[PDB]
Amino acid sequence: LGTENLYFQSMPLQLLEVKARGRFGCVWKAQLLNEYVAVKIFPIQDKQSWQNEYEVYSLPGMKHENILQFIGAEKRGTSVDVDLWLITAFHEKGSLSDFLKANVVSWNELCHIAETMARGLAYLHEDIPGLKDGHKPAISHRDIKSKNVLLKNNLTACIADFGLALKFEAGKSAGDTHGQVGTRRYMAPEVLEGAINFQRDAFLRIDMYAMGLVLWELASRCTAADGPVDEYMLPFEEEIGQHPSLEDMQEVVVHKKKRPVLRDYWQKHAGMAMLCETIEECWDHDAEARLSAGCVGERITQMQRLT
Ligand SMILES: N#CCC1C=CC(=Nc2nc(Nc3cc(C4CC4)[nH]n3)c3ccccc3n2)C=C1
Repeated sequence: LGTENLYFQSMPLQLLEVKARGRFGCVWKAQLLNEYVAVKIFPIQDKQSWQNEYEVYSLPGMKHENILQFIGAEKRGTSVDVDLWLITAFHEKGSLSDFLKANVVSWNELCHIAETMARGLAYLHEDIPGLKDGHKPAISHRDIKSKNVLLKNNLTACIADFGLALKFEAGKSAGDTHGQVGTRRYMAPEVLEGAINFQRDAFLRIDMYAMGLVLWELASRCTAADGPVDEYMLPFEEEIGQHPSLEDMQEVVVHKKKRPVLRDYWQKHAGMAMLCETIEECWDHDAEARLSAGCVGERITQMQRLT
């Protein structure tokens, strides 16, 4: 019906349909040449996030099976009417959040999602000298959550949305976060308490806490439970609902030291029991006690091996 195209790097593109996301941005499913892609469009007010994600994707070694594939970024329009675009791969199965809303997962489905997710995050967090494009720094994501995990057609996970991500150079202290913070629900207690001047290992432990919560989401919709699988709920939603204040979260996580419920009947299955243990270690109130992404990946391999 439409013979008119937009153009990106001289290639024709058509917009198909939109989905909302953070900072009043949006993401379109689009067709670039003969493939579907995702075109993220940021208002000029969220230029910082656009620039940050572009910079992150421009770091050495940022191409990985478990990292949402970057296609390109540009400023579009006039001096006065500016749009910011960042294009990535499109995944028809969407985010793990939307997936879990509509589907339960078998034990083997759960392990594959967990393992590929942990791999992506372990790789993000890893400092790697010696790449052809340079030295990859450790990178903290800073907004880990099921909505920022996308699923490929075989349920392979990839980590998405680097608008808040922060690199660390062995040379210096942690750089400018520009006052931007993550999704309240998934914030570690020390973030909720307003502890400041975090350094590398602290940012990584913040991601691992949020990752614990995502692993809980998987567990909560897994058929390996020896019992019913309830309808999907977000972490802490049972306790503080779908739209909590910072004060709601502080009360529930810092003050009451509470976490999403790990049911005993989830632990008959030997794998699940081990999953539950891993979750508990990831979301420990003590950041220093939390498991690294690499260690979590190993744990997931073990659960599988035993089953
Ligand atoms: N960045 C980031 C997080 C995000 C933002 C919006 C989002 N919505 C969404 N995303 C997708 N898929 C998708 C989104 C992206 C890209 C991360 C914007 N790549 N693929 C679908 C696919 C099919 C039905 C519904 C979908 N909804 C899914 C994840």
